[PDB]
Formats: sequence, C-alpha cells, structure tokens
Amino acid sequence: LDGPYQPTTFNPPVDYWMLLAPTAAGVVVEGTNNTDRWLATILVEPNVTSETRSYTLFGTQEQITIANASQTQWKFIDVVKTTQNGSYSQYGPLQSTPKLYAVMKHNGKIYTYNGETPNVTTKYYSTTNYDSVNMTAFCDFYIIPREEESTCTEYINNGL
Repeated sequence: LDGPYQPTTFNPPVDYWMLLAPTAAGVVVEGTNNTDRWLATILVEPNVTSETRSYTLFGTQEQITIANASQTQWKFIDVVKTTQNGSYSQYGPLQSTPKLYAVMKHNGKIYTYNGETPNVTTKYYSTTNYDSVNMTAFCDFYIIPREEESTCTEYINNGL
C-alpha cells in the first residue's frame, strides 16, 4: 500500500498492482487508447434484476446493462471495445464482499482478480498496445508493488 491517490487521468505504469478502494457502486476506473482498444471498469450494486441505465463511456453517452443476485456483494464488470463507439462486451466477473478492487499489467497481459472474493482467481488478458494505453480513475486508489502479489489477494478476500 502506497497511498490513497485521488481519481485522475494519467499513464498507468507496469509491474505494479492498482488497489482501487471505491465508496459505492457506479464507475471506478477506465482505460483506453482511443484508436483500437478500449477497457473500462464499472461496479454494480447488490440486488439487481437486470437493468439498463445510461452512463458516459469515455465522454460518449451510452447505455450499459448490469445485474446482481447477491444481497450484500458487489459485482465488478469490465467492458472492452475494438473501435470508437463500436462493440461493447462486458466481461470480467468479480464479486467483492469486503469491498476492494485491484488491477495490474505485466508481460503485456493485464492481470486482474476474477471470481468471488473468498475464492478469487487472478486471470490475465493478452494485450499489445497496453504500454500505449491511458487510464482514468473515478475514485481513490492505492499503489502496490507486484512483489506483494500474495498481499493483494488476501486484501480483496478479507483485507478491510
């Protein structure tokens, strides 16, 4: 843990975990190149019978769909596009009980925690122009070295 860095747009380094500690549902962070690669990160509030609300994606107003089956568990949803206002696939299911998110990029593959909290699963996403992609935090986050990988995992499970 480095420090609760407020939301802002900048170039996210590598080999470092990005512990995002949001306060409520909604958008948490996003990142794209605005050329041929988009990757956003949003959170869904518990109890949701599949709804579709209108939100601003990278400045462009769009409609997103969310859902939830738990009562006190959040459901993180990661979206990705190929072109400007093109496709829109919402993947990357991650349930958090203690409320905590973390993301990282190494070896060109975005390492993010998946699955449920008590049983998270750090998967990876093959990339190419990752080094040429910017991110925009929508809340407070913390910086942590990849060396403490095991630390990040335990943090999401029942850290806070």
